Formats: sequence, structure tokens, C-alpha cells
Amino acid sequence: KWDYDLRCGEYTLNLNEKTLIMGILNVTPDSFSDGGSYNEVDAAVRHAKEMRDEGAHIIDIGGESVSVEEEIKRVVPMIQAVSKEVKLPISIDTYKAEVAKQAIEAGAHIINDIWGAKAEPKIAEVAAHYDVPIILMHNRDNMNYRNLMADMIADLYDSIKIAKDAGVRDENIILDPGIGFAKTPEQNLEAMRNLEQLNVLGYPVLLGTSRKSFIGHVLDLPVEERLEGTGATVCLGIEKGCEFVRVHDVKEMSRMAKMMDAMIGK
Amino acid sequence: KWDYDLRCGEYTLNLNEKTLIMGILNVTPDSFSDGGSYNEVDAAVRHAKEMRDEGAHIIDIGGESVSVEEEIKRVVPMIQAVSKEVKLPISIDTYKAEVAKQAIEAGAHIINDIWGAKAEPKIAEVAAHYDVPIILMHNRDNMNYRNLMADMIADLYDSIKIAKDAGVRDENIILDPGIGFAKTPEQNLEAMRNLEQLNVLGYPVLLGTSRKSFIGHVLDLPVEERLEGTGATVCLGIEKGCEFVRVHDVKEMSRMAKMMDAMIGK
Ligand SMILES: Nc1nc2ncc(COP(=O)(O)O)nc2c(=O)[nH]1
Ligand SMILES: Nc1nc2ncc(COP(=O)(O)O)nc2c(=O)[nH]1
Repeated sequence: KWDYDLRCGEYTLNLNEKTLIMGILNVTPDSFSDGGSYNEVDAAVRHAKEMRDEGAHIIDIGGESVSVEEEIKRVVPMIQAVSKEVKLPISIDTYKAEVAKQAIEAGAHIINDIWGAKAEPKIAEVAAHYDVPIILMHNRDNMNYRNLMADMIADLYDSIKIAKDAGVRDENIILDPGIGFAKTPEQNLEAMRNLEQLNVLGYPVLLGTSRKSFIGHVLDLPVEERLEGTGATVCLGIEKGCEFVRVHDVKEMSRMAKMMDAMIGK
Repeated sequence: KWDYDLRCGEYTLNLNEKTLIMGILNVTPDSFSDGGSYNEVDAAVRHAKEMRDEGAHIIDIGGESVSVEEEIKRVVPMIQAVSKEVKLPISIDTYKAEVAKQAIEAGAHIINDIWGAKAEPKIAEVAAHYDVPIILMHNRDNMNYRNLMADMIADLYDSIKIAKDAGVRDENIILDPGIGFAKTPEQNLEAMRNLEQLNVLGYPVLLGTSRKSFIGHVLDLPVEERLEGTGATVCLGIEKGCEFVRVHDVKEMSRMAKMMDAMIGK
């Protein structure tokens, strides 16, 4: 059903047997340091440890939510520690070219770019050079669509043409609808409801909805009260064919994914 | 989209605006009494109270999991108390004709028959007489299918012809795939995966998967560790068009339902 595996250095991720879980590494910095101090790096390692024990297949590590050089000095020790101590592929959640490059150098395995190569096109180049999967998220500086889904597909397509023109092999491309970016609450709902359309593009799809505003908007609930909303988006996502979910609650979300997988026959 | 409402005496349930939540009333009897003693009836009222506060639209009350007359003496006080104190329609989960009749008399609003009129055909008759919705679950005394879904649809059809021949109006008929009855673990999965087929029959569908074996079978987890599995089945159910879910965890399941509803545009 997917004629290839996701190549990630020492680890390989099958795309057919299960929905793969990307665990969001929570990266609480030291108000007292700029580097890789014991507390932040240790909390980070503990948290990746726990997400590994809970069912996570990938650990996702982000720098900013803010100069370039800071982002590295912050993010790089996190990667060296987690990669050394947790045997799962790490993805680096940055859009900056220099950041991606350091992170890979430091041991990151996948690039994760919330601007799908548009904020910093050199990033495709890095991806190309190190031969790593890169995630291209849908994003843009405006909410003005003539047709959300057709535009979303258009915009994503633009990211692929950037990735490809830079040397990126089809098999290293992953797409993501960027739910929660550049979309109104109702537009997010509509992307959800049409997610399967992304499949015509022929690439694996990652969905990132964990705890976002639009769940709050529907359910009327704070971020920490959004587990069941997230759950629904994960389920609907998997039914609609997505291959990855990006999630805070690895334990719960792993179980829902596993049950969906058995239902839909994945 | 449904050209009618569910008529239930003093209450009316719209079938278009949301997935309706049926809360499973947990009915822990007194090892010391046969009637309507303070503890069992009071725990029951408290539990229906809490499920009402959590988002339940219907309260479902069951007698046995066991003579006929016992079932009544047990179930009837439960209905009088809950109906008097909780303003939600109550359904009576029995297949026995005499039981259904007492329950309605006592104040039950919907019949809920895990043998869809086949164990006790007079039950359709009762339903007909009091003009109440009756749920017809798929069931049978064997697991031998030539084609699960086609047979399931066949068997269900047999229940409708019994309900109809007894006077039951189309608008009072609800169907249910009976996941967890007369099916192997893998067969349950396959019913799940083909639930939408039930819609060709033209009746509203209730799904009852809460905490059942097959979730345990997939996830490898005790009944009390089955919330996320249940969740997935609820989501997949709602996406596949079902109008009701029958669930233990009313709070969590209400939220998932609400989020699904907003996604699928219900
Ligand atoms: N690939 C991908 N990356 C992302 N990074 C950050 C956030 C938003 O930040 P948060 O998860 O920390 O709220 N969402 C995404 C997403 O949806 N997809
Ligand atoms: N309509 C309907 N009624 C039911 N009654 C009992 C049980 C199984 O008992 P439990 O819910 O107490 O485990 N399942 C159903 C069902 O799936 N649908």
C-alpha cells in the first residue's frame, strides 16, 4: 500500500502497519541559562523517555514557540541528549535552514517545517544534502481562500516544487494540512472534514491538531481540558488516511490510534 | 436530513443536530433485597443524575446481565425514581415482553431489545401499543456467516418485518449492529469497518461498543482500561453515520461526539 519505508538513518519507519505517533517534546528552558543546563536537558530526556514508553515512534523537538544562534544553543543539547538516550528517530521542528542543519548534525533525523520551505527555501537544500525526510506543513500569511481545500493543495504543491528543485526525493517528502495555521476556526473544521483530499498528492500525511484552539473553540475548553477533542481529530484523521499524528498525550493517543488501525484494517 | 424527530412522550430527540448519547445506567442490586430498596435505587438516581450533568440525552436501564417477575420488581422502582427525578427519556433494556410493558407503565420511554423482537415477538406488540421507539439489535445464536454484513442486514431486516407486522411505525424503529453479540473479535472489527452499510436500510442507527471484549482483544486491556478504545469506536461510528452511541463514560464520550459532530458537519 506504500511501496517504500521511511528511511531515517539507524531507524526505519514502516508506513503500512500502523499510524505512527509523533510525540511533542515539551522543551521548558532555563530562565537562567542559554545553553544545555542540567534541568532543561534532564526534563527533556525524562519526557522523551516517558513518551517512548507510552507508544511514541518519533520524538519532535522545537526551539521557539528568539534569534537564530539562540535557537541552536538551546535545541542542539536537547538533540544530543535525547538521541543518545532514547532510541527513536528525532525530528527537528524549525523552519530555519541553519537550525535544521545543526540539529541534523547534532543527531536529528527528520526536518519538520511549519512553512514547508517557503520561509527559508535553503532548508529544502539541507534536507536534500543529508537525505532526510522533511515535513512540509501548509501555511501562509493570510486567511483569504477562494476554495480552502483547493488552495491548501495548491499551496502544498508549491512546497513540493521547492523541495524537489532542491534535490529532495519523493520518498523523503511528508505533507501536513497545518490545522491551526492561517485558518479560521471554521476553516480548520473544514480542512479536517476534507483531509482525505490531501491523498491525491501521493505523499504521506502528518496531522497535528493536539490541543489546538479550534478544539477549544468547539468544546469551549482550556488547553489542558482538550484530550477528548484531540482524540476525535486523531480518529477522524486516521480514518481519512493520514500516516502520522503529532500529539502531546502519547499514551491516550497511541491507544486510539491502535484501535482505529484495527478497525480500518491498517 | 432526517425528516422527523424521535417522539418520546414528554421529550423529543432531534436526530439532525447531534449524535445523541445514551448513558448506561449501572444497576447494582442489593444482595439483601428483591425490590426497590434505598441503596440500589439511590445509587441509580445519583448515577443518572451524574450522567445527565455530563451530557447524556437518554438513560438506559437494564435488569439482568434471573426470572421474569424478579426482573420487574428490580427494574420498575429504578424507572419510577429516575424518571421522577431526572428529566431525560429512559429506555428499558430488556427483550421480554412483560418486562418492557411494566417498564413503560413505570415510565420508560424507549424499548431496547438485544434480540430485536426475535426472542419475544410479543415485544414489538407492546411497542406498537404504547407508540414508543424500539431499538432492534442485531443478534443470533451462532457465528456462522457467509457474508457478515449482508447477513447482519438480512437478520436486522427480519426484526423490522416483525416490528412492522405488529404495528410499529417506521419512525419508531431504531437499529443497532449489535457489536459484541454473536460475533468473533475479528467480526466485530469488520462490522465496525462496514457500519455505514447499515444506513441503506433507512433507519437511525445506535452503536453500543462501550468497554466490550473486542476493544480488550485489540488493545490488550482490562474493561476499566478501555476508555480510548471505546473512544475510537465512537468516533468511527459517528463518522459512519450512526445517530446514537451507548456508552459508560458519558463525560468523555460526549466531548468526542461533540467534536466529531463539528468536524463531520452534523
Ligand atoms: N508538522 C507540524 N508541526 C507543528 N509545529 C507546531 C505546531 C503548533 O504548536 P504546538 O503543537 O506546540 O501547539 N503545530 C504543528 C503541526 O500541526 N504540524
Ligand atoms: N442496544 C444495545 N443494548 C445493549 N445492551 C447490552 C449490551 C452489553 O452489555 P454492557 O453494555 O452492559 O456490557 N450491549 C448493548 C448494545 O450494544 N446495544
